[PDB]
Amino acid sequence: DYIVVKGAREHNLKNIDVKIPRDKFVVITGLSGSGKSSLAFDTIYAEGQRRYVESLSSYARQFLGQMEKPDVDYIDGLSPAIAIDQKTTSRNPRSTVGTVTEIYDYLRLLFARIGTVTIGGKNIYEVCCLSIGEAKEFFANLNLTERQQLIARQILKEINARLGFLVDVGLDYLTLARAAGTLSGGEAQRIRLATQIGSGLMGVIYILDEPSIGLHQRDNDRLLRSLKKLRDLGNTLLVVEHDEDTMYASDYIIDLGPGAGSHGGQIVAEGTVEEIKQNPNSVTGEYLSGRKKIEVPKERRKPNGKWLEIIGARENNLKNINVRIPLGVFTCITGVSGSGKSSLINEILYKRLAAELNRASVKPGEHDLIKGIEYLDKVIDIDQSPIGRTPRSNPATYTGVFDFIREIFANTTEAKTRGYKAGRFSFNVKGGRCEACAGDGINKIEMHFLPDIYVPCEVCKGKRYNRETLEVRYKGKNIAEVLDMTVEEALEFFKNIPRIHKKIETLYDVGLGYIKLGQSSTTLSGGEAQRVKLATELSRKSTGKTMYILDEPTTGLHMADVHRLVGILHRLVEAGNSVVVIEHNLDVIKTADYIIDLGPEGGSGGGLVVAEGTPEEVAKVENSYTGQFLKKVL
Amino acid sequence: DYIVVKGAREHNLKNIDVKIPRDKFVVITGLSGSGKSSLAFDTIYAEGQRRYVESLSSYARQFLGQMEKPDVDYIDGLSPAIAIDQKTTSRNPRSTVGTVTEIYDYLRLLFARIGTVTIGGKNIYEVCCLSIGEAKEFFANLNLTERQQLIARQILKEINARLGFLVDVGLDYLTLARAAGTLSGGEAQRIRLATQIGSGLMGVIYILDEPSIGLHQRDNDRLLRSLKKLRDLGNTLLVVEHDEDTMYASDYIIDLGPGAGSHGGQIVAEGTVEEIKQNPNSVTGEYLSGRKKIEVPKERRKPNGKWLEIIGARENNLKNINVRIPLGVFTCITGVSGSGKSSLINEILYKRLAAELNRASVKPGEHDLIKGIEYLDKVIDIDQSPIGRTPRSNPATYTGVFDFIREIFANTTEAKTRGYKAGRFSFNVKGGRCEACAGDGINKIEMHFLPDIYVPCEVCKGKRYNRETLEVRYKGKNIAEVLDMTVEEALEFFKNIPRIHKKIETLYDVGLGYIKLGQSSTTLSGGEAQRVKLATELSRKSTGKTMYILDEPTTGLHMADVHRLVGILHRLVEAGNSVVVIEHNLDVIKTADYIIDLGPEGGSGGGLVVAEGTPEEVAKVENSYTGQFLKKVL
DNA sequence: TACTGTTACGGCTCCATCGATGGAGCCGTAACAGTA
DNA sequence: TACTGTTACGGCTCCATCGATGGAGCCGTAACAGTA
Ligand SMILES: Nc1ncnc2c1ncn2[C@@H]1O[C@H](COP(=O)(O)OP(=O)(O)NP(=O)(O)O)[C@@H](O)[C@H]1O
Ligand SMILES: Nc1ncnc2c1ncn2[C@@H]1O[C@H](COP(=O)(O)OP(=O)(O)NP(=O)(O)O)[C@@H](O)[C@H]1O
Ligand SMILES: Nc1ncnc2c1ncn2[C@@H]1O[C@H](COP(=O)(O)OP(=O)(O)NP(=O)(O)O)[C@@H](O)[C@H]1O
Ligand SMILES: Nc1ncnc2c1ncn2[C@@H]1O[C@H](COP(=O)(O)OP(=O)(O)NP(=O)(O)O)[C@@H](O)[C@H]1O
Ligand SMILES: [Zn+2]
Ligand SMILES: [Zn+2]
Repeated sequence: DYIVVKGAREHNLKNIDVKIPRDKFVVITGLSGSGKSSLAFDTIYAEGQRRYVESLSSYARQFLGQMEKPDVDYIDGLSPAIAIDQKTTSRNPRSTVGTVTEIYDYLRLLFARIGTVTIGGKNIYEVCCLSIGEAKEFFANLNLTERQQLIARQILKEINARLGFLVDVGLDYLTLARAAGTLSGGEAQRIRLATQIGSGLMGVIYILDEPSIGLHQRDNDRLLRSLKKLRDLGNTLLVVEHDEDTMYASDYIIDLGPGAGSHGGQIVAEGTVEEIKQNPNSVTGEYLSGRKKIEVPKERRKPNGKWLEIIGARENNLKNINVRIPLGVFTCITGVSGSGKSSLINEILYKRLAAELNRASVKPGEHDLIKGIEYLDKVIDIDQSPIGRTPRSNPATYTGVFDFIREIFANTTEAKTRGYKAGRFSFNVKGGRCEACAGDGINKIEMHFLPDIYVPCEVCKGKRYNRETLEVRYKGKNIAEVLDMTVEEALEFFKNIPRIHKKIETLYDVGLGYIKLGQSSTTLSGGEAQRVKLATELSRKSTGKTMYILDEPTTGLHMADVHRLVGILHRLVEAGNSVVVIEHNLDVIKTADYIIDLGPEGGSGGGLVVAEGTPEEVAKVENSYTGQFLKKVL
Repeated sequence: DYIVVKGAREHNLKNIDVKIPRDKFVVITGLSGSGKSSLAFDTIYAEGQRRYVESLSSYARQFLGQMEKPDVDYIDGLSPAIAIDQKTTSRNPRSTVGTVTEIYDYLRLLFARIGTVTIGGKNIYEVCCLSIGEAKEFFANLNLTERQQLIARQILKEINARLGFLVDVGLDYLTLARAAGTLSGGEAQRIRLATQIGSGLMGVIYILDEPSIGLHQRDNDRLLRSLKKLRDLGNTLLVVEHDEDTMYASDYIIDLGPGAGSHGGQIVAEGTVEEIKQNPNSVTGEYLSGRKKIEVPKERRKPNGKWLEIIGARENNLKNINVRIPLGVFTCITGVSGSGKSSLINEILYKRLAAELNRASVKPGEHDLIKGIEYLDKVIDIDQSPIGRTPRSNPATYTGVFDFIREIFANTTEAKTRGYKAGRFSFNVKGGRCEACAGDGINKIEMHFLPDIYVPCEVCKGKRYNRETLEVRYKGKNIAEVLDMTVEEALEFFKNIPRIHKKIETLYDVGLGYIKLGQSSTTLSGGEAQRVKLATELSRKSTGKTMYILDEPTTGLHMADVHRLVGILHRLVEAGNSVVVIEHNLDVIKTADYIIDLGPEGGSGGGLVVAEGTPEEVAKVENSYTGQFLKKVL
């Protein structure tokens, strides 16, 4: 009936007790860095996997891999659990849709056990090179004999369920032979969801960590309907989401908070959506109830006569459209997943602007020409791919600050007298780091089947530096203490140095005032990593006439975080710059002064400019789903 | 709280609903063939394993191996389960004790992670070639540094728990370098128990199928104390046992019945031991309450002046003892497990009697000479090893009956006119079997990861024979119907043929009147297989002066079955023969007219004749545990 | 003279046991070029 | 002349992905020898 958890202190959870109902729709909400992922995936899923693995033999444990033991005391009512990780997975080019979704293995088994080899007048190759919808239709009309049906009932059932889920989510325009490495974000997310939650089971806990990455509102609604259908089978659903639709379509909501990092990790509000709204201490309830919201501008800026014309854009699935992008205003490029907006913007506009301004060597997409490039001076872009996590990377090194800090540290009098350079003051370069731990600071000993044990180094005491490097101090603080201070302390510490102060203020402006400069990248959260990347790309100097291109910056960001980002972008636009954002979040779109809509479908059915104009104008077009969704908001 | 199971119809269960309490000691009792193993290991363990496996990936499922789906509807309250199979496992000579118990892997990990390689002034080899007790003492006195203790805490804990369990069960005389293929039955059983139930867990269901194979009463009591200690950790224990001690030391007993085979598969009585005793419908309660029991003879037969003297027996661990075996009476060779009774009897007495009577070519053990061999004519022996299970074997072929049946079938007029032989009338010989199914009758299609599906053959319709072979009938019945009749029908069908009637009556005398002549060996139960082997060895002709040697014939036999066997043996002895039985069951021992006791311990501490004489005389020796246990019974 | 032990010999079935490689991202370093 | 774009290049880290063999037992068949 319940999955009651008591005494949870993993990561930053402050010894909280949470009771999760079974066989229901439960949503974990909170700010970026609250501790939702550490609460679900790092505690409940870890405990379930460890308990199910300890009962197996040593050989099976070695061949599977046990995860770390959660720092939780009481966990009861658990069950076999299937979890989908928040982090995106990169697929090698050899992988295909059928191989990833495992439909290819079922097809091979069916053809080996039933092939006389053709099944229903079709060999393996012609059904492998087939669209999902027509493959489902062909498999639902099979007329094999009774003996074959008895032999291969389970294979047929699994294939039918998987193809039904893939059709339900809205992915019937793809082919089983399509490479997985050439798909959009939303399509790849749907494929990943279909891989695990495709063939549903009974009495199994399902854990989903933000399953709506790069999905439109229509795709999100379809996925929600599929999830409700799956839950009706008698399963438990635990979803960590920042979306309003998922919060509204749920039976129970557990809200963490009240902040992020060291200031969060507790439970603030619990109950249904209304109880969340009526609780003052809940930030999510405050945003849902409308007490705090992203302000829609009554007056929208008009273009100043300067336009960016894209003529003959036919890259990927684009059907030779002409799109005009106004300059000097905030423009949002919206559309259903797979409609062809990223393949337009990031593959033509940015790849041409960089080539013509930053002297890059990137070949753009298939297009005729772009008019109006002379009106800009530089282009700054944020890709849709996530950041790479390494233990040798921290936000200080990520946002180009470590170079300046090492330079100033090497510029001190003691460093000059000792004949040192900036290389010594880094833990990734031989000479200044503690060679016993190779600059790691902590040591991770890995066993064969038992969980790993982390033992800190005793030579450096976790400071990653030897005595010689730590003997030189700048303004009374060494480099270890410089790396150990939060972003607010660095801002208060580098006031008189504009070069470092600019980047530190950029980091602080996105809401990372609690993040230590030396916190490991692997330990960073998804939202914190996204904000770190945003600060990295937004800390660069702007000339007043520049293009800002953002590809889904809402990934892993709460309502407060996207409100902060919207304010930053609006100030940047008011400074004189022009911003183009590929967005799926309605809050960001409703504040845009111009919208370019693509559709009306995804895949081969899209690539046409359905709507173009201000949000009020777009809301009057019933053909586009974006207009239908914007009509309710306005 | 409960593991409630409803709608169970696997094998021969007749749609019964059973509620099993959690965190308790539960014993499943019943006759041989009732359905206890099919109720626990084939249903509850199968469901638990399948549910825990379905949540893993396809690769993990392929690398692990999913078992068959039980034919059960409702199962709730399950948990990760560890089960020990009833069937004994044969180990290759390369295996050792440490390798089997996995202590060798933990030792290697500890020496690789802590070795400077010597730990505590000892290398790997000197601790590998060490006794269990002294190894435990050495590991409990380790004085490694704090950092090493923090690094290797889990390895030390696991090693200490495993060695503690091995010492508790009573294996302190063994060495980690001892080959697993040269151990006794009880020692191998205890090693198998230590492999899985050694390092206990929390909240895990433990399923044990007859864990007291070849164990004395003292060893059984020690194992029971260990099991109670394990259950006190907060686990559930489900043991399928025929022992009285296990039934008495339990919290709940679920009794199946009321018979065996098609006549059983239901639930007769439930509750504690007293409630079982007070239920008339329960056979186990009737035997426990003393209403039905194995009768102890008031007068015991005395030796007739003919004795079998073994002089200088020093095989294995025997310390050069001289043992006198009376002839013409029932003799039981008893002692603690590992004391050296099998290595005496089956390695000297039988191996010399066969060589001197049946003209065998087996080299006996290390002994000086045996006097009195001229007093016997032949020797019949039953080994302690279990039978081999193959789908090409059935009880009719096992107990030498199929040869006679094929001979008489080939002797018919139609077979003579058609020019056939006895080879055609067998499903393991080309020519008479259905070549489509190769005589298997049923077809088992095996997948990669999905459970196998059994589809019967359509050419032969499961009769394993073609039309030509089935066209010839003897006494109105073909060979398929001859194989399809039970043992009672065969007894009523072969009344006028003494050769077949003798073997059929021998099969029926052990309680196998419901077993079809063509039932597969792999589908046979452990007790049914043991009784089949007993009938095979007891169906041979006796000359009136012959030696019968039995090595633990109680394996898998209920109280009623051992009562039937005791009656058979007593009638055989009264016929003029002499029977020597190596026994651990007190019911068989209390009826013996002479007992030879070995001990007083196992391994290197045993091999001495502690007691020798009638049970009343043996009960007066306090040095022997057998006497102490016999004192209470008498 | 036939029944009952042994042996060999061919064919069938069951059961125990023993992570590396390629692709991608990031950090530090160097060099080259455009612009205020 | 210094600040800010680009490129390359070496070293480090993370993540996705693709059952066979030997030993033992059993069945059918043949041959050989001892005994009632
Ligand atoms: N290399 C490629 N070759 C062929 N088709 C491709 C390729 N890359 C992407 N596509 C297809 O082009 C269509 C548009 O994808 P793309 O424009 O990259 O993403 P998008 O529409 O912005 N979706 P999303 O990022 O989720 O909002 C989809 O149907 C993709 O499957
Ligand atoms: N090893 C660690 N020790 C202490 N704090 C940590 C550690 N790893 C992560 N954190 C912090 O713990 C907080 C919660 O982490 P996590 O649970 O991953 O975030 P989250 O709330 O799910 N955010 P998001 O995924 O963006 O919605 C973040 O502020 C992390 O920086
Ligand atoms: N090949 C062998 N070499 C050395 N020791 C052996 C060998 N086989 C058995 N032993 C040991 O001899 C002792 C007696 O074993 P054995 O007499 O065969 O069994 P047992 O006493 O009848 N036990 P059980 O069958 O369980 O009642 C035990 O300590 C065995 O480990
Ligand atoms: N496939 C089958 N179909 C029908 N009956 C079967 C099948 N397999 C086994 N049986 C019979 O089902 C009965 C119960 O089997 P099983 O559960 O293995 O016995 P058990 O009661 O545990 N006996 P034992 O292990 O000796 O104590 C026996 O009479 C078997 O012969
Ligand atoms: Zn160090
Ligand atoms: Zn057939």
